[PDB]
Amino acid sequence: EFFESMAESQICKPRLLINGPKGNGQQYVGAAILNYLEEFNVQNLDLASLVSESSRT
Amino acid sequence: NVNFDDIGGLDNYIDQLKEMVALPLLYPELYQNFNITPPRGVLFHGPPGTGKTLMARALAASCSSDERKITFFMRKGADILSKWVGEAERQLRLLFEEAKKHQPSIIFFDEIDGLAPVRSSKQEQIHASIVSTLLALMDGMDNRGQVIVIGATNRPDAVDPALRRPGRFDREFYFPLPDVKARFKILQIQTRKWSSPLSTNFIDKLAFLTKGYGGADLRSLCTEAALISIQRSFPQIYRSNDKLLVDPSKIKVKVSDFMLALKKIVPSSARSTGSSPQPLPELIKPLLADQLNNLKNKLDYMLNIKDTTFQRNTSLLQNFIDYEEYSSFRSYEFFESMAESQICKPRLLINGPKGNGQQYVGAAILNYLEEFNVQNLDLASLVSESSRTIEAAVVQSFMEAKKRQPSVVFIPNLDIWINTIPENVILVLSGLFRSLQSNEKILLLCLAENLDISEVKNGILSDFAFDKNIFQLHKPSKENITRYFSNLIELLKTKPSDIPMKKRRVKPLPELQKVKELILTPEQIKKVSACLIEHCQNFTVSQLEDVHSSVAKIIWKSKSAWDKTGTVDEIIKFLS
Amino acid sequence: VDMNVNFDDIGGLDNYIDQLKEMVALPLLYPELYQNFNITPPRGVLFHGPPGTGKTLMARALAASCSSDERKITFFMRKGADILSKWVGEAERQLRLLFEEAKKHQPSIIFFDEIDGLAPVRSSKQEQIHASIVSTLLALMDGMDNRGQVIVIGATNRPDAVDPALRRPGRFDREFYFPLPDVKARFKILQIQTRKWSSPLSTNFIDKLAFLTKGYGGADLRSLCTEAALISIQRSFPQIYRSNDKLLVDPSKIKVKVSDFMLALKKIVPSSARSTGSSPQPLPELIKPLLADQLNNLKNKLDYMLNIKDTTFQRNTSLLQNFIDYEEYSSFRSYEFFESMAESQICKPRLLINGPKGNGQQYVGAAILNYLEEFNVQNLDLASLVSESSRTIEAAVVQSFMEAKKRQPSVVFIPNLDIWINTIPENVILVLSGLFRSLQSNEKILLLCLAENLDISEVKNGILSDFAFDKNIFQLHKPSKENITRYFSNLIELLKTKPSDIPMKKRRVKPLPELQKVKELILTPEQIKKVSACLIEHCQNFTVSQLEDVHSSVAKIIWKSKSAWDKTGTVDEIIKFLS
Amino acid sequence: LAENLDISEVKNGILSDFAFDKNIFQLHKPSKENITRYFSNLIELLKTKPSDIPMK
Ligand SMILES: Nc1ncnc2c1ncn2[C@@H]1O[C@H](COP(=O)(O)OP(=O)(O)O)[C@@H](O)[C@H]1O
Ligand SMILES: Nc1ncnc2c1ncn2[C@@H]1O[C@H](COP(=O)(O)OP(=O)(O)O)[C@@H](O)[C@H]1O
Repeated sequence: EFFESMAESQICKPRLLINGPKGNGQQYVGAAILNYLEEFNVQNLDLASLVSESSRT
Repeated sequence: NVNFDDIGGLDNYIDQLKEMVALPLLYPELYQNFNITPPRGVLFHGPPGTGKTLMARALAASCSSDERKITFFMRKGADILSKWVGEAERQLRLLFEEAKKHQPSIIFFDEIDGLAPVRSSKQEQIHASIVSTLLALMDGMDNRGQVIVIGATNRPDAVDPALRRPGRFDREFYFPLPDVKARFKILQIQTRKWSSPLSTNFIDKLAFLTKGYGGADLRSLCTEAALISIQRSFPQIYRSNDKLLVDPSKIKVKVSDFMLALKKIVPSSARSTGSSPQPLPELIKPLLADQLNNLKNKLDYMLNIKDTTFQRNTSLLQNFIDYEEYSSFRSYEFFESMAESQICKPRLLINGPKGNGQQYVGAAILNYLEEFNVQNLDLASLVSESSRTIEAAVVQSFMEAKKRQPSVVFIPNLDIWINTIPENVILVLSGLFRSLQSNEKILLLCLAENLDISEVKNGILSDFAFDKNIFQLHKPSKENITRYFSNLIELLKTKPSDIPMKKRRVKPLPELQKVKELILTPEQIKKVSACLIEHCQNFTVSQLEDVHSSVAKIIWKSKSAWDKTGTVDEIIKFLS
Repeated sequence: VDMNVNFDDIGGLDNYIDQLKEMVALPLLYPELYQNFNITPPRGVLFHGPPGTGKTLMARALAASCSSDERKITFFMRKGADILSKWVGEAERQLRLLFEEAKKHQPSIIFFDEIDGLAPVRSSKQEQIHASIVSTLLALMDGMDNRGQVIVIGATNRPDAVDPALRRPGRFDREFYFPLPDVKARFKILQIQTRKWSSPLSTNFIDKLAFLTKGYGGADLRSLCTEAALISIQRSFPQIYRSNDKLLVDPSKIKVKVSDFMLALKKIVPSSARSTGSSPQPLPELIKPLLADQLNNLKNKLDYMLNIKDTTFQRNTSLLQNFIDYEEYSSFRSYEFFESMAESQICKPRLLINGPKGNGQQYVGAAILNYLEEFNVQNLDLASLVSESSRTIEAAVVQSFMEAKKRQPSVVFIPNLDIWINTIPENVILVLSGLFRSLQSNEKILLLCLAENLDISEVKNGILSDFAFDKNIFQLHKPSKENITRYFSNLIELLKTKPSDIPMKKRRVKPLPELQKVKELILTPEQIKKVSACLIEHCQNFTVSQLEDVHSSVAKIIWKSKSAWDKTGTVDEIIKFLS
Repeated sequence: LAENLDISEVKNGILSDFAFDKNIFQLHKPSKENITRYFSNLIELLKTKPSDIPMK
């Protein structure tokens, strides 16, 4: 209960915002990062994936 | 099969269901004497994996299945309705006549939401005919026979309101997620037919750890723990392609297997949005225990949770079996009117700075109120379902709170809730709360991060009467921060010989038959604590957790080192 | 669902029993009277009302009561839309056979339960499967050939879902509204359900149950009686709930007591509480000293607006009994003139109750709705309008007002008018006002609105100006000194009670038998007077909500020391609280 | 049918294209003779006998 707690307390609030100039290879950086985290469970929140389904708002 | 002893908790419902299925055939003369008919129809509602189907099957195959056998028909709401235009009503009629010929019968409609939903959408008119035929077929006061209709659902407000009347489903039974005692009983039930039954302290700790688990999650946890024990005790039987390496049973399911089963099995309470009801985590407890207890005292004053000597609602059959009865008239209604006169208007508004552990305080408070009917008005709990609008969802949540009287209308993130939730529905909720009687036990719990008080007294929340019941969450004191940052130190002071690392075995796995001291002076510890407290001055829980995580990474990176001078130096450098 | 019921089982619907006799039993025995005028008896009645009012019981009693002589009345009963199958043939073919076999056994009664599913309204899409059923039903019920002595009875929750072509003479010429029983009908139903019991209840206890069961239907009353009997069985012989073998018990000394009915009262929730509107219930006994002084005034005002106590005309509870006990007595100048001058007494029934914030309006509204027992309450509050997500605000308002137009004695109820005129769209109020001004003056549709701190300027020259709230504004003023004195006098009566009086339940010395298987209270009156004075002074110019808060806070203190005999501690705590 | 409808709305407003030019009928309040007949009908109830009233 102590060691699992202290190993699990190593993630506080994982956030990251990659911001750069216009057209500075963001579309490749995102793909490369999502490939680096291939063992995760990626949930895209882009516009194309939300307005694709006409039933759900 | 399943008897009543395979069911954890729900003893109230165990006794109450025996007066409509078991006693009516066992004692025909005590019911014919009063010219009464059993209710004949129940609505089980609750979170998935709580034991509604298990209740039904035990109920059918437990009440005297010797000469007066009770047949059991299992149907699902989505099963009855088909792609045709008259198939499903005919199927319902066939099912009911079939149950009629086998007169003592129990028809179990699992997930009756699909068969008969609420009338707010779904044109093409077939569902209206379905609801009408279900309403007409399950008439409970014309002696259709001895058919008991049991309908299972997640939440009863998703079922057609015409079905929740006498004759149709009479009694509604809430199947909650088990508490500590019920989880203990369920774990004992699941670990009863083992060859090496677990101890009592083991099961107690497991019940403590399994927070936000259901019956199905507990069964899966037990099964996976057993599987891991077989995987570990005799691992040669997997990779070897040879014949049976027979092995007897020295298998003992110990802690290190249940703890992996815990992290591999995900509970069904991890899917619902909002704050899952669970106590404060052991890490943050020193930061928020003292302020939580005060809240409990407040919740113990405005709700009468401790001094509930007149409202001790358990199986009243038990009350009759171990108590005895007693002008004689006044002593009932006078004292009963003066007993509900203590609850006047239960309101509470927890308001603190941003990130001050409100998601923990709300969950802990809800875990305190386990006997209440929590109706979550959270953002994701209303916008998730597309079958209802926000207005209707809020009104139905309020009215289900109103029906099951001990209830808590819970609104996490009130600051967001008063901006992205239109003023119309907020005024509707205000009018609904203004039409309640004072002696109604509906607590309005709200947790807001940096809410303005002028909003409470002059804004749109002015008609909710949050005038005196505003509890202010404040940032933890220096003493609490000292105790919070007193487990990293105990991780800085543990030598690498006590960290559960992995070391390869020098000898290979056998096969069966073919039939120092750590260099860290107390001055360094004192300096580390002094800097760790000086950096965290007037901090919130989120910021303290950030500092805790960033220091724990540093401590754990140098976990095999025996001279912590470098780790202490790095810790002081980061907090500078 | 065939027999063993009769018309003495039915309670509170004596007016419809006479007409059902007039259409079923009377033509059989006297065919010369009907053939004297060359008239055919009305055939087919549509029962509609709140669920659990007695429609199916009424149909079964009709089937089994007129068949007591040697003139059998076969009862063909059809559940709602159970006749349509996956193909296109049997839906009409089976109705054909039903009506032919009804013709064969000429005196017969077809009962379509939940007919709103068998004959839906013609929607935009999915026409065929229900239109092909409605058309054939219309064809057989009023075909060219004489259907015969077949009485068609339909039952529904609401009649608007039945096709209007069915609601036509020759098919459903009579529509019977089954209302929620009043106090007399509830008394009769309770007497009927507790008639076969071995130890009958007293008359005054049944009267008190009838008063306490406001909002219940017939089904709710039956469920309450069943629950009381079950509690009595649990209280007398708990042991049968533990053993799996049939123990030997005696159907004696299992008499039902008041305590069992009281528990069943909390175990049973009525259909009034399931609804989203304000449940009409009397003033709770605690607040009665505070509000009943100014509630009676409202009653008096209502007595002068709806002519409740002056009922000489439109006293139609039962026409047949009226012809039996009363006696008749140019023609126009003796009936039309006096009927017109009697209905000329209701001009425009309106009433706006407006008091300070928290002055017990949710209580006065329920009390008023309880006083108007014979009125049809329609709730226009926000919750009822927004509860049906398929409907719109305007559509719900129009539906409520049109429902109120039929069943003429009715009340359009708008609790929380201050909220209502701020969260409703501006055009809905105009639609409702246009509906109200499109009414005749002599129509008894009372507009009762309760508002908290509503500005009179909004009624004088605002959006509520076209509702005519001129003289019908009643101000709920804050309670006076004597009402507060009575409230806290009841509180003090609770304070000065002995612990031997306060009901603590028991701890039985001996276990239940197995069954054979087959000090002095010290409280000076000076302290009581001091506490009363402090309570009176602290609640100066208080509303009902603040008084209830003070009452609850002091009751917590009093109930804390419910066993202590030295009540000086509770007294000084009470005094310290009010400071 | 309208109550207190300003004619500004009907010769130059939204309803001006419905051609309500000379077809506007004005309902005026009842004159003294009408009120006299109404209240004579009312008073005739005061003159009726208690035994003449259709009290069943
Ligand atoms: N209260 C309980 N006590 C013991 N076991 C339970 C309980 N509730 C659920 N279970 C376990 O979960 C399974 C029941 O699942 P099910 O009845 O389908 O859940 P639900 O009815 O909530 O969908 C059974 O195999 C049973 O072993
Ligand atoms: N007016 C009444 N008089 C006597 N009993 C009634 C009355 N109304 C309802 N009941 C009781 O309620 C029970 C169920 O009524 P039901 O036929 O289900 O009504 P509905 O069809 O309107 O739901 C009946 O068994 C009957 O005993």
